[PDB]
Amino acid sequence: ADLEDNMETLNDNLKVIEKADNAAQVKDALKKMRKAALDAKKATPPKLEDKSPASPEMIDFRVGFDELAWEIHDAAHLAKEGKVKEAQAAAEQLKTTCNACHQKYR
Amino acid sequence: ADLEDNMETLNDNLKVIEKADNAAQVKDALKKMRKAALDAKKATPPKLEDKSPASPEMIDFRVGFDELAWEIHDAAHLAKEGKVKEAQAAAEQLKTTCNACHQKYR
Amino acid sequence: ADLEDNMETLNDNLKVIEKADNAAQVKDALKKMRKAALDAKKATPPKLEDKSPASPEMIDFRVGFDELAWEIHDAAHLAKEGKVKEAQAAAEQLKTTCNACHQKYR
Ligand code: HEC
Ligand code: HEC
Ligand code: HEC
Ligand SMILES: [Ca+2]
Ligand SMILES: [Ca+2]
Ligand SMILES: [Ca+2]
Ligand SMILES: [Ca+2]
Ligand SMILES: [Cl-]
Ligand SMILES: [Cl-]
Ligand SMILES: [Cl-]
Ligand SMILES: [Cl-]
Ligand SMILES: [Mn+2]
Repeated sequence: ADLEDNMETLNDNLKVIEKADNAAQVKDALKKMRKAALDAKKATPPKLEDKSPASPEMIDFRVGFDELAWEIHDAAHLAKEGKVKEAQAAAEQLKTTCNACHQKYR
Repeated sequence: ADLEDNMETLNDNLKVIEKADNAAQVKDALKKMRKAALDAKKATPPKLEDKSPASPEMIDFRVGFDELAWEIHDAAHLAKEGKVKEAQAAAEQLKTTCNACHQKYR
Repeated sequence: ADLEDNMETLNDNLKVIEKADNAAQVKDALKKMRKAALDAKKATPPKLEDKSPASPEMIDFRVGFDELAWEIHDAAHLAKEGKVKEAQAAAEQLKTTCNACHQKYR
C-alpha cells in the first residue's frame, strides 16, 4: 500500500498498544506495524522525490524501516513472553525512531 | 519550505486529526499545522506573482495565515485539555478558512 | 492509480499549464489531467466510504470528474487553436471545480 496508508497502520496500532489489555492485542498490533514498516521501504517520500533512487537519503530512509522493524520485533518478544508492561514501554520508545525519520524526511 | 509542501503538511495533518483517537496526536498534528501556516505566510502564491508584493491581495493572503494560526491555536487548547471531540470539531471548522483563501488565491 | 496519485497528477499538470511556453506542452498537460480525472472517477474517497456506492454523494463525486473533464476539454480546444493565453485562462477556472469538490469531500 501507499506510504501514508502504512503510516496510518503504524500510528493506529501504536495507540492500540498504549491502551492494550493482554499480550495478544499487543502482539497482533506489533505484527501489523512490522508489515507496514517493511511495505513502507518500497515508497519514495515526497521530500525525496527528486533524489536519485539509491541516494544516501533514500538509503537512509529505507534502512530507517529496518531499524524500526527490529525495534518492533524486540517489543513483540517482550509481549510474547508475557511482559506486557515492558512491551508497552518498548513500544513507546519506538517514537524516537519515528520522530528521527520525520524530522529529516516528512 | 515551499508553499506546496506547507499546504501538503496542512492537509495531511488535518486528515490525521479527523481520524485521531487521543488528544496527544491531535495536539502534535496541530503544532505541525501552525508551523506550516506561518512558513506559508512567507510565500508568494502563483496567482499573485504579477501584483505588488504589498498589494491588498498579498496582505489579504498573509493575514489569512495569521487567522489560520490563531484558529489552530484555539483547537490546540482544546486538545491540551484532553477534549478530543471538541478539538476535532474546531479543527474541522478550519476548513472554512482553508476554503475562503482557496476561493480567492488557489 | 489510487485517488491521491491521480490528484498529484492533476496538481502537477495544472502547474505545468500555469507556466507553459508552447501549445504542445499545454495540450500534453491537459490530456494527462483528463486521464487522471477519469481514473479518479473509479475511486471511493475516504470521506464517502461510509455512503452507499451510488449514494447521491458518490454520484456528485463521480460527476464532478465529468465536469472537470469537460472543462479540461474546453481548455484543450483553446490550446489546439493557438489561443494559449485563453487556454491558461481556462485552466485557471478549473480551480473552482477542484475547490468545490474538496470543500465537500476532501
Ligand atoms: C522514515 C524512515 C519513517 C519512519 C521510521 C516513520 N515514518 Fe511516519 N512518515 C514518514 C514520511 C516520509 C511521512 C510523510 C508521508 C507523506 O506522503 O506525506 C510520514 C507520515 C506519517 C504520518 C502521517 C500519515 C498521513 O496520513 O498523512 C503518521 C501518522 C506517521 N508518519 C506516524 C509514524 C509512526 C507512529 C512511526 C513509528 C512507529 C513512523 N511514522 C515512522 C517517514 C517515516
Ligand atoms: C491562503 C491564505 C490559504 C490558506 C488559509 C490555506 N491555503 Fe491551501 N493553498 C493556498 C494556495 C495559494 C494554494 C496554491 C499553491 C500551492 O501550494 O499549490 C494552496 C494549495 C493547497 C493544496 C494543494 C497544494 C499543493 O500541494 O501544491 C492543498 C492540499 C491545500 N492548499 C490545503 C489546505 C488546507 C487543508 C488548508 C487549511 C488547513 C489550507 N490549504 C489553507 C492558500 C491557502
Ligand atoms: C471531486 C470531484 C474532486 C475534484 C474535481 C478534484 N479533487 Fe482533488 N481530491 C479529492 C478528494 C476526495 C481528495 C482526498 C483524497 C484523500 O485520499 O484524502 C483530493 C485530494 C487532492 C490532493 C491531495 C492533498 C493531500 O493528500 O495532501 C490534491 C493535491 C488535489 N486533490 C488537487 C486537485 C486539483 C488540482 C484538482 C483540479 C484540477 C482537483 N484536486 C480536483 C476530490 C476531488
Ligand atoms: Ca492518504
Ligand atoms: Ca503526503
Ligand atoms: Ca495525503
Ligand atoms: Ca498513493
Ligand atoms: Cl507586509
Ligand atoms: Cl504581518
Ligand atoms: Cl498552538
Ligand atoms: Cl482539505
Ligand atoms: Mn494560548
